[PDB]
Amino acid sequence: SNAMNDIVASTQLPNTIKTITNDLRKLGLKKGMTVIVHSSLSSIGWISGGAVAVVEALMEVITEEGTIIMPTQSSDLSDPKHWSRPPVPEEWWQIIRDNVPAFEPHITPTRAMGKVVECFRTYPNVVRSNHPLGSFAAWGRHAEEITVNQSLSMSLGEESPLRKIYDLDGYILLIGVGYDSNTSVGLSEVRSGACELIKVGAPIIENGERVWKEFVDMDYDSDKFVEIGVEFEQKGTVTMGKIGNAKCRLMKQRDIVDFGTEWFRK
Amino acid sequence: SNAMNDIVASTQLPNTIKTITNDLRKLGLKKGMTVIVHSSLSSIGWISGGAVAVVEALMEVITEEGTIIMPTQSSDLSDPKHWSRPPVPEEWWQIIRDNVPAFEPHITPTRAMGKVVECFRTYPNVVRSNHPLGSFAAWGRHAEEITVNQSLSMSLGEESPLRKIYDLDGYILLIGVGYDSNTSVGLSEVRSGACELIKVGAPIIENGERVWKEFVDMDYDSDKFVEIGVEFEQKGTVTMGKIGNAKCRLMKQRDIVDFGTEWFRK
Ligand SMILES: CC(=O)SCCNC(=O)CCNC(=O)[C@H](O)C(C)(C)COP(=O)(O)OP(=O)(O)OC[C@H]1O[C@@H](n2cnc3c(N)ncnc32)[C@H](O)[C@@H]1OP(=O)(O)O
Ligand SMILES: CC(=O)SCCNC(=O)CCNC(=O)[C@H](O)C(C)(C)COP(=O)(O)OP(=O)(O)OC[C@H]1O[C@@H](n2cnc3c(N)ncnc32)[C@H](O)[C@@H]1OP(=O)(O)O
Ligand SMILES: [Cl-]
Ligand SMILES: [Cl-]
Ligand SMILES: [Cl-]
Ligand SMILES: [Cl-]
Ligand SMILES: [Mg+2]
Repeated sequence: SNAMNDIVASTQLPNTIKTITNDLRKLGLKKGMTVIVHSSLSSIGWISGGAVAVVEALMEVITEEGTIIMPTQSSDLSDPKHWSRPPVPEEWWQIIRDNVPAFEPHITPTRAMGKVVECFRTYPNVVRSNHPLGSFAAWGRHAEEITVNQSLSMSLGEESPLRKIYDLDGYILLIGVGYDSNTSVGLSEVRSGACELIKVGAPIIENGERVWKEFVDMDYDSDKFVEIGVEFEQKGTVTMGKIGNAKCRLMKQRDIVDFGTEWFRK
Repeated sequence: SNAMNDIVASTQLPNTIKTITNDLRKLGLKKGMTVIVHSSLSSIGWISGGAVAVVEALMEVITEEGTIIMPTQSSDLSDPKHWSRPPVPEEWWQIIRDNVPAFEPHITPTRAMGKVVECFRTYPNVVRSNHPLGSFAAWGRHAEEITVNQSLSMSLGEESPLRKIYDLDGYILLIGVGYDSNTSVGLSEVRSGACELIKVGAPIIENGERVWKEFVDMDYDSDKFVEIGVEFEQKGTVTMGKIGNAKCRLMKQRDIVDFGTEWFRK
């Protein structure tokens, strides 16, 4: 439950930066690590400091000489034709394309990324990549290298932060979330050459001016991510432990990405 | 049916930066005004761009020659002895005092202020006061003057951003919320001696270190404000109108504050 008395009731003693730091280290997070993090704050139990405590815990373990990455997706900038949660009437679609504010990395909020991401993306020295729908944010040693020159088309492909993490043999940390939140599997979708290309649209700043920009991407499908996860855990290497009440998973990104790639091909 | 689904169903046509701007001007908002704003995003009906659209619209009307203020309270940094929404076990109280992260204006999230406020406070050039519980954020001409040197004790009193708005002869804008959100009437409580005083605490950064700090504030009571609002409205100086579906009010802060002060003494 997300109701606060349920969250408090689910906890024996407060989670603090210190208890979270200790839990992260026991799980295997280390100084210098490159790690992309996916989370649910409520899954942990009651935390003194809320999202701030988790971000500060992560930074305390990883440090400046490591790199933290988080997806900072902004799907409400997408073309409303495809919307289902909820869908909007068809008479709104062109109004939306004409009026939805352009992606601006320092301004545009994330949607369905979680409070930990909203907190993290506003930290000083956090760098955001340039994609109106599928951006990422990063902090630490490789933050610039990982976020720079993201392509508009194939947002999760070979010219994405996912590929840069892959190149650096980075880790994926899932905090109280499952494989449907594992963005890195999108890179397996692209490399499989299986899933379908679709025409997508989003508002960007182009020539110092708002344009509704059309481009090409994959119709990424998170349901096959969960299937991959189930199989990956029966076969591949993944570490599991708890942060407060959250069941967490830590894994090498290259292991899951390569497994996913072969899975999609069959 | 999900919150969002009902929001869409109660909207005939999408709210945009342009329709919100147009509605704001229609209501009476003008270039160069000093205005403190309180809002519910969902009350407007469906907005293309959500919180961003509302902030941008306010900025387009007021301009940098005016000033926008919003409360940015972070009450989850306070001494848990006083918590009721929700309370936590007493065994936790010292742990929390020892571990809750210190307020840092560019980082600490708000509680119960709304997505509009969360968007506004991290927007570029927006400035936030120093108070660890009762801070305010501002943008524009008097942003720095309004937010500088807020006293630790009596966070809503004669040295708070509320007094500075008062001296500037500013306005209050309520967007789909009632008098119980009208923070400025806290100033009336302070001046009349209405509400009770309490020992509170919070953590700050002082001389480079996290210090848990004790101080005095008033136990501000929102319920009183609604009765006051009723009576002050009868007196005829509140402009009312809609922004999308939101019932909005625009009034002079001096006028409501002076009325509330009188209201409490008698
Ligand atoms: C394939 C892809 O690429 S998908 C893109 C990748 N996506 C992700 O990484 C998302 C991963 N996270 C998730 O999927 C999550 O399930 C989410 C974010 C959708 C929802 O998780 P939640 O825990 O409900 O939300 P979130 O993490 O934002 O936390 C806010 C909640 O924390 C709780 N909370 C508030 N304060 C505290 C505190 N001090 N301590 C503990 N919990 C708290 C509240 O319940 C709050 O819920 P509310 O806003 O309804 O009141
Ligand atoms: C006296 C004092 O000092 S009290 C302190 C002063 N307080 C304030 O000024 C805050 C005033 N506002 C309120 O009190 C409000 O009632 C709140 C903010 C407490 C509740 O209002 P809400 O409309 O529920 O929340 P909020 O304004 O944050 O908007 C977020 C909601 O908008 C809705 N929403 C999201 N996107 C959109 C969109 N594009 N268009 C329209 N609505 C949307 C969602 O349902 C979201 O709810 P969720 O986050 O639970 O999914
Ligand atoms: Cl590493
Ligand atoms: Cl690619
Ligand atoms: Cl869990
Ligand atoms: Cl601290
Ligand atoms: Mg920023």
